[PDB]
Amino acid sequence: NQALLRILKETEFKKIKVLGSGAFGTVYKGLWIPEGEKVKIPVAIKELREATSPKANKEILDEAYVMASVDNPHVCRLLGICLTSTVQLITQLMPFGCLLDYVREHKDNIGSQYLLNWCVQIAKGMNYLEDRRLVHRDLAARNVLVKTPQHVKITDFGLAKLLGAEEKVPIKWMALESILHRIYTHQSDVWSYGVTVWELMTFGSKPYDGIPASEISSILEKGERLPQPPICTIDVYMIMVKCWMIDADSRPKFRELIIEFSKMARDPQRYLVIQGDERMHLPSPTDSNFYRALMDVVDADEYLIP
Ligand SMILES: O=C(Nc1nccs1)[C@@H](c1ncn2c1CCC2)N1Cc2c(cc(C#Cc3ccc(CN4CCC(CO)CC4)cc3)cc2C(F)(F)F)C1=O
Repeated sequence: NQALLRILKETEFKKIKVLGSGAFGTVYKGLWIPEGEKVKIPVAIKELREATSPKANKEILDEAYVMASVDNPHVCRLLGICLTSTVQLITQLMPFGCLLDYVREHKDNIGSQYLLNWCVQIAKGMNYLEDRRLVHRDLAARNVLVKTPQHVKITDFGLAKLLGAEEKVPIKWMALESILHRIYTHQSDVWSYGVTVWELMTFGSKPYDGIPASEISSILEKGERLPQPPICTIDVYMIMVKCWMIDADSRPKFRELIIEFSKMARDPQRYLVIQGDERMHLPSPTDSNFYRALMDVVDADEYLIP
């Protein structure tokens, strides 16, 4: 089968364990065993919470092909779909988990080089989506996955539109115009990018923690923003603050964020002030708890050598 979006039979994959139980579905660790091909590919399987009509299923398939068409090292591709009473979505298993949990878990061994490199990687992935004319609408550190500690990828950019974001909800990541008027653009994704950077620089703080979602548009209109993370120089904070300008056309563009964070990544200790920075190290595959705790098969990347 050479289809870009594989249509899977239930016999071709198995849910082995639960990973995560999220707003719109449950994600499982499993194996994809493509019929006749005698090979087992570690995958994540998301099973949607609600049963869908044959009408829901048509809109899902059309969007699914877009999600299987992306080809960028910083973007998670949809490998396949299975349409039964439930919809199941299959992707490569990202065996270090999401970046939000990763920065909370490793908050004492993450140095300036890693944080700035992730900022670059996320900006490159978002710029690739902008080139595909795709608005994410739900960018957050929970939706960035860790392939290796050195390399992260954007996911879950195919949800918000189909779930009705643009018609009559991650308020604390949303641009003011998204809250007020359901306007979603690459420039509203820049706002979410700024909040995602804030989550990384705070080692996974909750934005506006304990502030009611219903009060966020008012505090944004009064000019209040997320506070400067303790490790950040004013050079890095000013990038975040520029992502949260009310004028969406004045916010940085992803291609400008790639250039500026790439510059900072060349001299990372100038731009982030982390005690113990120089001596910091993160578990490899072999050493990682999280890694062995998924895995211990052919990796999706090997199998798909086009
Ligand atoms: O698959 C996904 N995540 C995974 N993680 C692990 C394994 S798979 C993520 C995702 N997005 C981008 N990517 C990924 C993975 C790789 C890259 N996706 C793609 C994805 C998801 C959801 C839906 C959905 C839905 C849905 C639609 C209509 C109703 C009914 N409602 C219509 C609207 C009406 C209100 O107007 C009310 C009723 C219900 C649901 C579709 C897709 C897509 F695009 F593939 F078709 C989803 O989450």
